This record gives sequence, C-alpha cells and structure tokens, in this order.
Amino acid sequence: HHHTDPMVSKGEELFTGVVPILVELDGDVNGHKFSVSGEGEGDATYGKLTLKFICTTGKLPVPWPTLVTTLVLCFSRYPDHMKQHDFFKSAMPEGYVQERTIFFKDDGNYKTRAEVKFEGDTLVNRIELKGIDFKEDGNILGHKLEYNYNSHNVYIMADKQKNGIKSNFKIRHNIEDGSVQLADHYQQNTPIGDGPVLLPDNHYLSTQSKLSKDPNEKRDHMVLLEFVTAAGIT
Repeated sequence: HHHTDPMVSKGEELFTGVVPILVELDGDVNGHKFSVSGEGEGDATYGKLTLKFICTTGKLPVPWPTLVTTLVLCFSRYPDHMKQHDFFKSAMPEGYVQERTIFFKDDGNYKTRAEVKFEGDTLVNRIELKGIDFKEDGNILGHKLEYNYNSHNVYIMADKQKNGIKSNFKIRHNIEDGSVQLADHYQQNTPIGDGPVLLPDNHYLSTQSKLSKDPNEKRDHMVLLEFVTAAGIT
C-alpha cells in the first residue's frame, strides 16, 4: 500500500486484494492422458490460497498429492522488509514461466512447463506435464500415497544470467505403510516480458498445505488450502 520503491509498488498493487485463480493442466503419464481444472482465490496479504481441482477426464491416474507443487508462488506473503526480493510479483502482469523436473526416487519423473500470467483480472496457471518411466506397481501408479501433505521450506536463489530464479528441493510424500516417497524437485523461473524484474537475494519460502474433500462432489477432485511465507532475511 505504501513503498518507497515504485517498482515494488507496481507489483504489490496487482495483489492487494483477493485475486481469482484458474489452473489448467494437460498431462500424460506413461501414456495415461488426463486434464485437471482448478478454480479458487489467492490473498497474498496473508500468503493464502484456496483452490478446488477437478479431473475433467475421469479418474486421475496419479495421486493428487504428487501434483500439489505443480498445480502459484506469486501469492506468497513477503514481509515488508523483503518486498524488494519478490521476483514472482515483479514479473506480472506479463508473467513468468515455471519449469520443473521432478524425480520420484526409484520411480519415474515429471517434466512440467507452466505459464503464470494475468488474463484480465484472473491469474491463470497453464501447465503441461509429461511423466515417463513410472513403475506400474510403484507408489505413484499404484496409488499408495496418503492423502496429506507435509510442511516444507524451500530455498530460492537468483539466476542472474537468465534474469530469473532457481530452486532445488525435496518433497517427502507419506506412503500408506508409514514409509516415505521422496520427490526431488529442480525448478527454474524466467520472465515472459522483457521489462526489468526484481532479482532476489537468497531467501526461503515456508509452506504449509492442507488437503481435503468436498463431501457433495462426485468427480475426482482435491480441495487445497495453502499458506506460503517468505523468510530468512533479518
């Protein structure tokens, strides 16, 4: 609402209230083609997301928790003293590309590319996902993961050469038998536009996610509440 840096003001202004979100994913995992649509709202003031996702092609062929990181970090809450480090909002409204490779230990990998940008007043995240080399009897295609999600801190670093950011981090998915399925993420983000962006000092994001079901919904779906806060600069 009041920042002495006009570049920060420009990005904050687009995220000042509740912003509607649309998520589209087209996926192919070991030749099972599927699509997911999601709708909800983001409130960057509190770092809060609320989304509901539907598999529009029938039953989702992989477990919903494996898609949480893939299915909008511009809604992170950056403390006032860290707002000059917020790459994600500084790239708006033209947006950014978010690319990942996700390696599931002892199993296959996801390769994702997403464009995150405004269409009018709506923040859209449009994703293509390709998954290969998964085991039919593994934890992913065998749906052995529990329907829950662990809190996680992720380290963000600038990539000055690409005018973007980079991160590598591990997600632990609980398996029904009490064990864990590791998912190693590599991520890079680059701006879509050619204007300047804020390139951050090293810092981390703290995330927490809660998964639930809509008791009146017959389609395969996931309801997601996420909180993300930046930290690590004193």
